[PDB]
Amino acid sequence: SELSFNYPNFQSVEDITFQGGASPRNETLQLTPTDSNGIPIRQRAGHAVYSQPFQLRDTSFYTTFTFVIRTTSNSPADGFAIFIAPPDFPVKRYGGYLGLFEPNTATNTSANKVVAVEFDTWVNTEWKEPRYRHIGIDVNSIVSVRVTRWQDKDVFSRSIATAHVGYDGISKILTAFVTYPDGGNYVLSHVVDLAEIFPGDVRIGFSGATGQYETQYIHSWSFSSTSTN
Amino acid sequence: SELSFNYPNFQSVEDITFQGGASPRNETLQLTPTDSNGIPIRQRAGHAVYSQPFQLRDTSFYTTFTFVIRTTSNSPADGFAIFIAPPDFPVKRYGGYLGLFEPNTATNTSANKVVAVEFDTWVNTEWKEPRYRHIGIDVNSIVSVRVTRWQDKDVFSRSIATAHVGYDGISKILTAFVTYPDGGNYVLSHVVDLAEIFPGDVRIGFSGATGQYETQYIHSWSFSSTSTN
Ligand SMILES: CC(=O)N[C@H]1[C@@H](O[C@H]2[C@@H](O)[C@@H](CO)O[C@H](O)[C@@H]2O[C@@H]2O[C@@H](C)[C@@H](O)[C@@H](O)[C@@H]2O)O[C@H](CO)[C@H](O)[C@@H]1O
Ligand SMILES: CC(=O)N[C@H]1[C@@H](O[C@H]2[C@@H](O)[C@@H](CO)O[C@H](O)[C@@H]2O[C@@H]2O[C@@H](C)[C@@H](O)[C@@H](O)[C@@H]2O)O[C@H](CO)[C@H](O)[C@@H]1O
Ligand SMILES: [Ca+2]
Ligand SMILES: [Ca+2]
Ligand SMILES: [Ca+2]
Ligand SMILES: [Ca+2]
Repeated sequence: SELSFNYPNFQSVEDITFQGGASPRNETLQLTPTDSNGIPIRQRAGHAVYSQPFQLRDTSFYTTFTFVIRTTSNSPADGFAIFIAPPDFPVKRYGGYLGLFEPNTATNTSANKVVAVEFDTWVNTEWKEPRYRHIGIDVNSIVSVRVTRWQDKDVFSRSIATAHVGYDGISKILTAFVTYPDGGNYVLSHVVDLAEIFPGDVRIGFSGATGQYETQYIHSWSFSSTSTN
Repeated sequence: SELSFNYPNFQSVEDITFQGGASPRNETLQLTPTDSNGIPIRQRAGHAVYSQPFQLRDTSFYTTFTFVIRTTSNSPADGFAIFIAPPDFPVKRYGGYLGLFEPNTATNTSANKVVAVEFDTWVNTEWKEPRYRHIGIDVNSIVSVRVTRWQDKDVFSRSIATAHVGYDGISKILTAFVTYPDGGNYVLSHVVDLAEIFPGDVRIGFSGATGQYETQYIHSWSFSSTSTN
């Protein structure tokens, strides 16, 4: 279906729903919480999602957002993702699960219905993932179907980074381009029929998790979807 | 292989190779020529190509540029493209061939080695294309393998528009995202193994053609390629 929205900042959150440990703070989406001294709280997850459902049948979409990861250590955890799931998808487990999965079914594709672009700051050995920090595309599993190295100079830049995420409903291809000012550029694509996975309604939004010594912020976000008929 | 470059504008055109009717003009790349009164000259083609070659085996790349199409009537022709080609690729035919094909082989995928993202202002009936202005991915043929409607409001906006083109060398997927400020967003993707088409050096650049009543300008441009090792 057709939907568009545009948040240059989050002084308004009229149509944003916050769950779990996410909240609106300093004109941003703050995905995980901090205590009264600004210290990230451990083992928390949260979601900030656009509140209106949409459909993926015969649809392409384009979305772009800017983000900051604030780390206070050389060993931050766990990252964040932009995701799509049914409208009643809840905040799931903290830590390496990124608010999107739970331990007993995290790598079981038949037990999940969630697609995401993850920004993964903590190398987990509890399931298969690369031995360095990475950006990936997740289809129904915490084990990414396409994954690439995220350079530490970018992870730790404290820059306002940009993501572009698009879905071509004709070719059935999800793509992310991530850019850093005077930094790295990242390109990932994967063939996935989202309308097959999601024959009804979905919502799009962000999930963040700790971990430790890391807060994830969304500074701006826009979206448009169009019929491919 | 690895290459990066950045033109925030075209005050400098070092390492741009101009061919045909393309020239530097007013800190932009002007792809087709105008007379000393600024009127678009009919039936002309022009290339503006980054001078240094790169290779596609085990490589991904990201590139972005801004552009303006100036029209002097409601019947502009023919558009422009960003393209990759082997060394010493010549300026080809003006008109609907976009500077990238010759009439006798324009639809023959066995007789061309050129990959492009085209912005097509003139509906041609001499070969198959949509009945409306369109953005397309071209693989070895003027008949686009993935093609989408380009809305006239955007064509005639006089806006500085942005294109993002990415190639994921692991999944073998070329993607374009095109955005207009306060206008349309466009998403196209295609599965193509570029290293199989281009086994040696390639160069990246722009080709523009008339036609009539149209000049195509590139205002800024950046590019990075990295190894998928
Ligand atoms: C599955 C999960 O969410 N793990 C978290 C978790 O992992 C840590 C943590 O469990 C501590 C408890 O003392 O023990 C380990 O450090 C564990 O990390 C795991 O094992 C280590 C030895 C390495 O192999 C590491 O790759 C692996 O993940 O907490 C951390 C933050 O401390 C993250 O939040 C993980 O995702
Ligand atoms: C193949 C090519 O490069 N076509 C150009 C060309 O096409 C014109 C042109 O050939 C004039 C010359 O008198 O004749 C026709 O207008 C032709 O347009 C073609 O035929 C018409 C009837 C339509 O069906 C149209 O879709 C088709 O292109 O010049 C035009 C600008 O006038 C463009 O530059 C084409 O790409
Ligand atoms: Ca991961
Ligand atoms: Ca992880
Ligand atoms: Ca065309
Ligand atoms: Ca045409």
